[PDB]
Amino acid sequence: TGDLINTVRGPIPVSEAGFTLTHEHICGSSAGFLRAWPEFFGSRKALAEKAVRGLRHARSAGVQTIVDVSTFDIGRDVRLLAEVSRAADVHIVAATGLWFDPPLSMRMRSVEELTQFFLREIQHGIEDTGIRAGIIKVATTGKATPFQELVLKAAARASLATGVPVTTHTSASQRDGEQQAAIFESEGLSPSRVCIGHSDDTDDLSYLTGLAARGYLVGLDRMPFSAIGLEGNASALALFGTRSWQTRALLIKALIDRGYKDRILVSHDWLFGFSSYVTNIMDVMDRINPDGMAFVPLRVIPFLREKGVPPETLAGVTVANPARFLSPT
Amino acid sequence: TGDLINTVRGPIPVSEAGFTLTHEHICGSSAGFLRAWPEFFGSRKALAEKAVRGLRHARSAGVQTIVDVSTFDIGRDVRLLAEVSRAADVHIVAATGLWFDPPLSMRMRSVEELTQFFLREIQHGIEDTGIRAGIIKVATTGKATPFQELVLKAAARASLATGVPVTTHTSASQRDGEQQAAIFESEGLSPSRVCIGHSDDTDDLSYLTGLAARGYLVGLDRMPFSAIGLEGNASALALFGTRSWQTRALLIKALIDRGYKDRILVSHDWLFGFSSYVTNIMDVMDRINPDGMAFVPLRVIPFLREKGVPPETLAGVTVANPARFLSPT
Ligand SMILES: CCOP(=O)(OCC)Oc1ccc(OC)cc1
Ligand SMILES: CCOP(=O)(OCC)Oc1ccc(OC)cc1
Ligand SMILES: [Co+2]
Ligand SMILES: [Co+2]
Ligand SMILES: [Co+2]
Ligand SMILES: [Co+2]
Repeated sequence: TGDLINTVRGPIPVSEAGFTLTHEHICGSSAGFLRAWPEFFGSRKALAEKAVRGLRHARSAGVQTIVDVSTFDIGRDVRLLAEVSRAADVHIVAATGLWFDPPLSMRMRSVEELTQFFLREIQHGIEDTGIRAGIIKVATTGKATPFQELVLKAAARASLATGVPVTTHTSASQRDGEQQAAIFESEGLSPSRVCIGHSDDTDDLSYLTGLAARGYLVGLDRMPFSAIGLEGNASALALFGTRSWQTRALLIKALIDRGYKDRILVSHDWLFGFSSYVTNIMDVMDRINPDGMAFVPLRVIPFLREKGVPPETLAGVTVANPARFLSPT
Repeated sequence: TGDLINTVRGPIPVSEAGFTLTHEHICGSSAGFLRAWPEFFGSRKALAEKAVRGLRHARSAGVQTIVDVSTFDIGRDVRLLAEVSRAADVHIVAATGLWFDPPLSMRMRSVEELTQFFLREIQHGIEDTGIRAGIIKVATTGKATPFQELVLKAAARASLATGVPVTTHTSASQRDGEQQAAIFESEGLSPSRVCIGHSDDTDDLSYLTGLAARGYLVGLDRMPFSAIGLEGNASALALFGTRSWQTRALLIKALIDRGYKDRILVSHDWLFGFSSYVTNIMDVMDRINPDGMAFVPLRVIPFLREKGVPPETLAGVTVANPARFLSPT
């Protein structure tokens, strides 16, 4: 069942979401960029084909649904998402909200104006497509800027009006989740509607269990990110960090071992094009992780099983938690 | 004729440009914004109708051509420009380049990459439309940021490869034109291919004649901008300044009186929608200047005539200078 989630191909039953990656991208870009300069990615056709191959690989590994958390300012192209979703037979949930690169036409807006924008994308549809967002993505990088405070409040308001969940980018090492939580709660948003993302970028379990104890979903969503072996590459070092995937994966077990199995969401933060960072970062990433969005089911899940995590628990994390999170509530 | 300029409706003879406003906008926005949130402007249809009425008014006052200097990051919508150009029977020259709000997908690019982007828009067409840019717009606001240095170099390179002119946003009070000139000349660009814009935002004739003596076009392009009478409106004060239109217009006469009649370009920097600033700034502007893009021919040109500027000189400034500037050279 009955409960429904909006995808780029229309409504689906919550129970058909199945194994769901909750923080992913088809393409990390900027508003209007794919339209104005598709050759940056070879071509739009090349980008789409690459995404379809990647999604088919994830599907073969058991992934049924991804949540593409690309906002307006990540250059979300909902037609692209629909095309690749259809071709790969993988459900894609699209996002509204704002990441940390909003243009002036967004930065000048009030909380009321931002709320109306997020509601448009959830309730009416994105652009002129009728495709509705199933999640609201927001971001801080350290202490929230004044504008980011408005974005988080607008996200809370839009979530409260629609039941659609909120998911966040954090600077995990700066413990952004604490302020994000304070702002969301100041708007009366339930922690169960919120995922504090990039939380596997830190090993601070005091911070992570603090959030989980409050009922937040903890997004351990950068599983394959490691610059181990690439320390000479400064841009890769800065973005990927120096912790292994096994170290990140251990956080899943750490939270389960501390009673928080129902508070965990697991993902890759992968993409098939990436224009908002250094040129050729996509080639570096594809070398680090050729499995792409199949990495979680192929490497992380078996690692956890071998460490003694029961299959029912792993099913709970990868199927039940996303279903509960995405189901408008 | 023989010489041709690209417009949003295709090629036109340079000699048909006629009375040309060289720094104008249909809509001041952000990449992807009109597509994602047209209701911000009432609707796309309302925006277009308003622009057509405004352009018809300018046309009735003798304006034949405007140069819409909206870049990618000003949210240039070339289909919108074509629609309103066709309906109003006013030629519109579109722009490539970058203003001061580029997203990360632009900010991360090298001079070589930016050059390729500007050349795409000039030589191939904007997005998938085949509409070609006839000018390159760039911006500093004080000393150039490192990225802005690259943008100015890329603009110079694209201009050199295509003959298409470069036009700039400055913070005039900070005399940005001097550094902009230094950067352009460092790339071997001819000053005659360059307009240093917003130059009527200052009365520093040492600065202005310094540029004109070097062969730069001096863009006196904010003619109707004044917050006189609106001093209680902080956002209007900051954007419009406290100098009268007559004070701005006097700069046209000052430069003519100093032998620089052939170095002057005159415009309004007007628009019919404006999302990159405070909400309702468009209503404030329409109250200050209901004549819109007819203000120059209706008010400025007669003011100059009454101050003794001969009609042939005024024709030279409003017709001959833009023709020479826009003609690829
Ligand atoms: C790689 C993961 O990034 P994210 O999920 O982006 C996809 C939308 O949240 C970058 C980080 C820093 C940058 O430089 C300022 C640019 C992009
Ligand atoms: C009004 C004239 O602006 P411009 O021609 O813009 C149209 C593209 O070159 C604004 C100035 C400051 C702002 O705040 C940071 C926003 C817009
Ligand atoms: Co992020
Ligand atoms: Co992400
Ligand atoms: Co400007
Ligand atoms: Co302008």
